[PDB]
Amino acid sequence: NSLALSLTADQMVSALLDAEPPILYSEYDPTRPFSEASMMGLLTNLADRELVHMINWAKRVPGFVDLTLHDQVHLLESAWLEILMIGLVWRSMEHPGKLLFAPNLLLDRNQGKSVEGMVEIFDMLLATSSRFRMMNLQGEEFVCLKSIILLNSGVYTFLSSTLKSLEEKDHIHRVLDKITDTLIHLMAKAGLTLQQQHQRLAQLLLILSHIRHMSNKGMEHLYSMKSKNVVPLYDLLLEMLDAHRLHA
Amino acid sequence: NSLALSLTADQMVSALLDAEPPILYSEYDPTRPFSEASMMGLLTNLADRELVHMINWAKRVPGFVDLTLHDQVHLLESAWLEILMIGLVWRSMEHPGKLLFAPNLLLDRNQGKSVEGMVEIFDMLLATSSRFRMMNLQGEEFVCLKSIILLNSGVYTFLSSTLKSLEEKDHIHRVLDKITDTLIHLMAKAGLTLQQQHQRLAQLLLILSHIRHMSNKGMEHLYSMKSKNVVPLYDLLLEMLDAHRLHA
Ligand SMILES: C[C@]12CC[C@@H]3c4ccc(O)cc4CC[C@H]3[C@@H]1CC[C@@H]2O
Ligand SMILES: C[C@]12CC[C@@H]3c4ccc(O)cc4CC[C@H]3[C@@H]1CC[C@@H]2O
Repeated sequence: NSLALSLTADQMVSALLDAEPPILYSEYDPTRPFSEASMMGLLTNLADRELVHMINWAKRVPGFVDLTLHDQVHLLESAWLEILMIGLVWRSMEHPGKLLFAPNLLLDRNQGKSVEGMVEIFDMLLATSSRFRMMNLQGEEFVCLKSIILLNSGVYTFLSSTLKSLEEKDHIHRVLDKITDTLIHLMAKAGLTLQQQHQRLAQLLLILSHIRHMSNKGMEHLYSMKSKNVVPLYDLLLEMLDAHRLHA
Repeated sequence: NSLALSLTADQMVSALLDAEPPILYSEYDPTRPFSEASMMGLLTNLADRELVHMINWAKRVPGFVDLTLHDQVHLLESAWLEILMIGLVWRSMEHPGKLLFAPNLLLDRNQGKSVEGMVEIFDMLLATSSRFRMMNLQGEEFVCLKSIILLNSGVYTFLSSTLKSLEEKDHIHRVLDKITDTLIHLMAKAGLTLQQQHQRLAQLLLILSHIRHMSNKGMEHLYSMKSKNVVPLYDLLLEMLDAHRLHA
């Protein structure tokens, strides 16, 4: 019984849409040459800035703040990259063959070749973008999916069985069911038949497994550069996630 | 129009069930000590033997042989490990805390600690097994899911856009929709309401994203041992997949 399981389909949608994060710009001098900037440095700087905003977004996803601090952290540490990728793919949907990492930063596959291992990832992201185009993915659907990833990605890795942990997983699976009801709701409204509904649902959810795959590939690349000497992501997340209530 | 898109739910189920592969045994001398055998050597030998049988299984999955040789190969090269894992998890469903890799080879997490990186994977597989138990996963559902993985895992990585390739992807997405219809069918029969249906469907499909994750982790481990000097999996698959029609 909470301000999460009570909501109706349209309430969840509105909640998710209003919670959407902003679209950041790549930080580079626009009046200066380009073959000067570090593509990676740019992508990394952008991701880091977006993370800060991803936290605000998560806290506004119905049911998320009802969880424990550490559970909230685990889920984000597990899904952060997939969340960034789906957003990226969503933005690029209307730019065939390009990835709109930022309004002032559109890259085609050729531009991903200046870095080892990056070209493969760019092609998977582009292919995902085309898939969405093909499916005519809607913004209402996009938000549900992105919220689904936040909750589902790290739910199978809680290396705990305490009573509290069982109550936590139950809650998560309950919220996910509500998001499922919403997606179906959004489809019935649209005019899709019942068959087309369960079919579109499957099609969308199965894309999530490819997004997971892209994150793993991305984690591999990321983890090959940085070294075991940097505040482990867990902590940064914890610091930003464990906020006080002073700036009332 | 083919012996695939024509079938009815019960026909697909029967097809999938009758096509099930056999349960192989680990090859080791049962009358000899155990701390003697190579855990990895055993797991690798088993997987290799199962692959041979996975090919026969795939060829019997409705719609699979209508695809081109190379497409059939790509899909298997992409999903083989996930297929082995789901099967493994399915077998272990009635053995809390253990992984029944084979009837004569049951291992708990302690036994996975004799090898670097393996303990993490054992825990993800065990957690998946528990999840299925919890969901009371049915054998009819299991086969649909395993078939879904075969078709969905590598469909987003066909680095081709020829007309033939578009016709190939269309076919795959059409078969997948049929498997979706089957799953729903299997649930309505069971007595689940329409809400519980789309909800159970979501729950099952979302598990597939975790199975993908386990494969990536497994591929990382596998790829860290063997060396770039072994008949690349593509070829073994091609050889076994490109069969003649002489043993009529
Ligand atoms: C993490 C990487 C840099 C940042 C990239 C990014 C940065 C911002 C964003 O919104 C999405 C993505 C998706 C792919 C990410 C890349 C995968 C490999 C690279 O290390
Ligand atoms: C591929 C590995 C050996 C074979 C293992 C196996 C072997 C047979 C099988 O039916 C399932 C699995 C799942 C995990 C696999 C392992 C993941 C890491 C290891 O290299």
